[PDB]
Amino acid sequence: QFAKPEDAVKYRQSALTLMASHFGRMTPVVKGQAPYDAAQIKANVEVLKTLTALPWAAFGPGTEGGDARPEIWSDAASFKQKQQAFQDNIVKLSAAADAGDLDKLRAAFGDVGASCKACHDAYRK
Ligand code: HEC
Repeated sequence: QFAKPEDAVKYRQSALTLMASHFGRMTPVVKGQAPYDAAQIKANVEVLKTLTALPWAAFGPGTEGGDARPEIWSDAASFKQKQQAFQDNIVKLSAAADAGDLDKLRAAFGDVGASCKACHDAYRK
């Protein structure tokens, strides 16, 4: 859906920014510094889940640019695996949120976080 590569770069960076916000805003809850309201969390995780599926389609062929490493394109299969694992961890977070269990949530949150990091290590400049 993009006219120039720059437009895909801007879309994905935007999507990733939103994801960051929706994920990162739960840190105080998870650490116990903010109160835990199951419903609030469930709903935030629902938004997070939607957002988390969005960036990937904006790393299509010829969208080189931004802080994305070329390896994303040279090593597509490995990138895809990285994204799938990430999304899978997201499913897990969602399950924890739906169960309204802080322990499970904390654990799941950590797993999501390691997944973001694993990708960045390999594919973000
Ligand atoms: C690979 C499968 C990734 C996963 C999982 C996550 N991120 Fe990442 N992120 C990735 C790339 C290749 C890039 C660079 C994109 C570019 O074209 O510039 C990024 C970038 C970000 C950013 C920066 C956004 C901006 O303002 O430019 C943020 C804030 C970011 N990523 C955060 C983030 C978080 C919080 C994740 C887990 C919830 C996450 N990313 C997963 C690749 C991948």
